[PDB]
Amino acid sequence: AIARAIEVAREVEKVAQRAEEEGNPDLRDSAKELARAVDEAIEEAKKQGNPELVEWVARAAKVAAEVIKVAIQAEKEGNRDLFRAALELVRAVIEAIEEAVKQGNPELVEWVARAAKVAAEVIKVAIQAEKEGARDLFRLALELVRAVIEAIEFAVKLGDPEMVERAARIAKTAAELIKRAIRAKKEGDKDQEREAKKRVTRLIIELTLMVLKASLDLLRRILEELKEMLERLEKNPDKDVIVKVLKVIVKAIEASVDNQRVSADNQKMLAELA
Amino acid sequence: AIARAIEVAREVEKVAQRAEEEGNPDLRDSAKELARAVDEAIEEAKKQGNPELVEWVARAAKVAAEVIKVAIQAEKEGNRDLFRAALELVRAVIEAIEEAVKQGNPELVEWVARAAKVAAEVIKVAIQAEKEGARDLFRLALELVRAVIEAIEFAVKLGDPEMVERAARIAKTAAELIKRAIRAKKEGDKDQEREAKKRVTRLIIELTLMVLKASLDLLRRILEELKEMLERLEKNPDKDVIVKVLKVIVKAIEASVDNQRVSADNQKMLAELA
Amino acid sequence: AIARAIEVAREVEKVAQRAEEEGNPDLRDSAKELARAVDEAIEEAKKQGNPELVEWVARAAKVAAEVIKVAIQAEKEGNRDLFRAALELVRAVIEAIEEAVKQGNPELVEWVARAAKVAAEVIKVAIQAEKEGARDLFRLALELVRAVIEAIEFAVKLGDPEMVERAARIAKTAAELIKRAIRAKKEGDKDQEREAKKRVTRLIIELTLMVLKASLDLLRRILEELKEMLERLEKNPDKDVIVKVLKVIVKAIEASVDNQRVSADNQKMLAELA
Repeated sequence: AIARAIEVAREVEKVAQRAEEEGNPDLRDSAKELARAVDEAIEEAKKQGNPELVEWVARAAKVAAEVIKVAIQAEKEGNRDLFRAALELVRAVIEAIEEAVKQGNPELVEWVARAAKVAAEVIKVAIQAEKEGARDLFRLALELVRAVIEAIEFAVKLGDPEMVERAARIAKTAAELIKRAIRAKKEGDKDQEREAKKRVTRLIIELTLMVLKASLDLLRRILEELKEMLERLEKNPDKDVIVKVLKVIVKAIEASVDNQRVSADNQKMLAELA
Repeated sequence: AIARAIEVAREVEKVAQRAEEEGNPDLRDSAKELARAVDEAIEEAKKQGNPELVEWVARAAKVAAEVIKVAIQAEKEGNRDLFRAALELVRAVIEAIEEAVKQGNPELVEWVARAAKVAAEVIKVAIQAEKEGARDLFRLALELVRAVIEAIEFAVKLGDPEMVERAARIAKTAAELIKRAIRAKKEGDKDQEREAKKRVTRLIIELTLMVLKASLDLLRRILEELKEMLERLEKNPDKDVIVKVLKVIVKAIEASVDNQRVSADNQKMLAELA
Repeated sequence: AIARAIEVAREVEKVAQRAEEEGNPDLRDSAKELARAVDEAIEEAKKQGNPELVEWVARAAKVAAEVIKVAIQAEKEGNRDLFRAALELVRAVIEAIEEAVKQGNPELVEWVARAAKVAAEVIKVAIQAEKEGARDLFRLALELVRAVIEAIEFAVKLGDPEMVERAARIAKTAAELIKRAIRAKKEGDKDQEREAKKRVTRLIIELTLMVLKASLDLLRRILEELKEMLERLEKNPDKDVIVKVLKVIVKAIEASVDNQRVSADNQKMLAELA
């Protein structure tokens, strides 16, 4: 199809950007996984049948190619922390697209592509905080991109596209508030700049709260899976059944550690807010 | 006794309110469980012997009957979220009374009846926020009733009547501050209204903090029960002993998930406060 | 050596202070464990060989002797809560020194001695809040010492001396801000006093956040130890292997309960801040 042709062209551009950074192998490592994931995504999409799913994978991969170009720029100039944030966004989009396509959602991959483009804009706003001296605003943008990454990863687990949409609209609203805070910082008026930056911190907290409740909903589902295996264990206390229960117990620990990790970062945002 | 007679009369009023809402079966489902629980409570009380316990179950059941009348009103008018909050309070009082009577506490059921009447007043204040346009104040009242429900449920687990008393005095003090915030909103003076609403949010946080520490005290007791079964396991690594340990491990997970659930809701109150 | 001689003299002073409080047995219980721990520490240090480790154990034990003298003073005068805070600091320094010496760190014991002396200064500032009427400032100092105790205990687990140094510099900066808040409270100017006390609360939160992330790093290491034993269990689902996995699962629960305990106390600091 015509949409499949612009994907091959997008794939060709990705191959060029993958071969462009022959000097840095670490980014080229994740740059090749994006070529592998998209190839798997397109072949998995044509197996599924939905052509709408084939189009939204392209737009997200088109955004991921530009984020890779930011990862190349992040080495020579900008913070090295920005490079890791660019790579974290790349691997997050790769894993989010794969699982969302394996789930067979034509709408979840859409908002994943929508949120990835919005998160790409926030990274661009972070660069204005580097040229125009604003390391504090540079953190807010990196903290916001971090909150979007956690929102996308957990919403793909839930398979809820509405959560990705609501996380993208709050992120896009916060990005324009950082742009207004940058235009403020340029034009003085720090009574407006400080109120805009606290509005952004409020929106970063509003995102991490939705991520915390989503991780809590996953912790409930694992709890029910653990309850049904206990009621199974009371019937047949076998040797292999206990091994499976131990595996599910550790799976619940992984989700609780991530839930305590989000609340640990969300609690620092409140200390910055107040 | 004379006190037992006003309980039968209170039981007759409950039967009438249970039969009044013949149209809605879902509320009638929980309305009949209250008739079953009180009957069990009165028969359990006369088996225990203490007549003071028989009186405080009546006053709480008299309050629960009026909350049911609010649940009937909450369908045709008011928020549907208010109906679920009314039902949540009913099932919470039912389970709190049962466990507190099975524990044999003549003082815990008292403050449970005291806190249930105070929580009923807060629901009444929420209705003033519906007529007098105040959806923000409507949340604060529903958030406050939610904090009282968690405070009563965990304090009945601890069997601590002093915690219920202190949660009821903070809730009654906060309710009068919402009334003052409503009388403020009526008479302008939003410098006083905004300070009264933030005083309420501070008290809602002060309650959820006491609920979080109480759930943490329960998490310690389960930890000691898990330690004593490990030291038992080192003596006899049997097949059935491991099954009991797995059950206690999941019981600790249920308490930790609830503790992370309270802190997740308590953290949103801080975002609203600051 | 000459340094070993001032340790024997310091040990003699500790024996005198241990025998001075013959009336109170509970403090004498922990006072004798300090004599046992230092004796073990000096003998363990001469076995290790490093003479620098022998010197820093003395300075921390010299500070711990003065904290014991505060524990004696805390009975007849001052809050009884201050006595428990003094004992908590003593047992924390005892266990921190022991583990840090068994780990063989000549630099971790240094900053443990540095942080113990800084924490001793904060306790002295708490006494000024008792004479000069300031129970609110008395809590801030006791809350700050509590945050230092948690910071030292978890950093000794990590074996990270840089964390102890950064926790000591924030604690010393906060202590001078409480001194400035006390000199403010004396000389009126509550616009400066209230801003200094909120600066201290911000620094107390900044410490507990570093303690929360450190406890989260320990929770990751236990997670990897639990993953490697699962992959071991898939190879050999034995009887004794499951027992060891159950022990590691409970070890992870102990770390998660402590992590939820720190966040529970850190969340009350935000309610006091905002």
